[PDB]
Amino acid sequence: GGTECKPHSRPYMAYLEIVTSNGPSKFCGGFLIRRNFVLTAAHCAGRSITVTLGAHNITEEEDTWQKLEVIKQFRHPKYNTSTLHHDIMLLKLKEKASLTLAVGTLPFPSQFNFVPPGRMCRVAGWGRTGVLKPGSDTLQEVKLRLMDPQACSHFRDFDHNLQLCVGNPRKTAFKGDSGGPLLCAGVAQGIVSYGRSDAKPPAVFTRISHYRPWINQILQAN
Ligand SMILES: *[C@@H]1O[C@H](CO)[C@@H](O[C@@H]2O[C@H](CO)[C@@H](O)[C@H](O)[C@H]2NC(C)=O)[C@H](O)[C@H]1NC(C)=O
Ligand SMILES: *[C@@H]1O[C@H](CO)[C@@H](O)[C@H](O)[C@H]1NC(C)=O
Repeated sequence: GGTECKPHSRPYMAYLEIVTSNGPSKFCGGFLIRRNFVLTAAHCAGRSITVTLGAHNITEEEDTWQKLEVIKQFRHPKYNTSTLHHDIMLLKLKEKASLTLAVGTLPFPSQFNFVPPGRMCRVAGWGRTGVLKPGSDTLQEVKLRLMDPQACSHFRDFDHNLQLCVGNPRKTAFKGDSGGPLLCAGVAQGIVSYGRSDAKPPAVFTRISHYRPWINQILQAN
């Protein structure tokens, strides 16, 4: 439970460098769903963003990298900084990524369903989430269980319809980066949103199914 990925085995993964209004840079994860669109968390928003596709060791620049500018951040309009509901955001890139072995998309399957508690999912990332110092600088993956929503009852506004409750406290800190995808059976079903300051599971993930209409609304107009 904390495993290094073979380099480039998750070629849709995106590493985000976010310029904040005040100057400094912060970082999140995300995933390439179209050649010019990256999906991530609303809490990753800032003045402007740049994505790095094709990475494995994020502190070691290599030739598989493709750095692309984000021209526009589409933060979900009902995003709430207190409840953290609707913590999702699309990033339109200046140009389409070039498809390579190391860089590919993860398009959503046409048909989907509400995903219930019980199944095991996986999340890969570089640990860029919360207030705790990562962790590692290479892409790693962990397996996490979808829990009954009651397991997240301690999170004030948690809503089963909107959010996934993720990770068994009695069986599992790593949950990937803010904005990173939670994959169940090869399909992205959630986005890393938040957890306790101390990172003890479970954590809360955006339930992607709920936002598929909005995702398509953005893609359709852009
Ligand atoms: C990620 O890449 C960086 C940069 O290459 C690695 O950090 C170096 O490790 C080498 C081993 O050859 C040392 O000689 C250097 O002193 C280290 N420099 C830096 C920048 O810290 C890092 O080990 C890589 N992480 C991996 C492979 O997990
Ligand atoms: C959501 O944030 C809004 C700002 O639009 C705030 O007024 C409200 O208290 C938050 N939601 C609630 C009621 O917890």
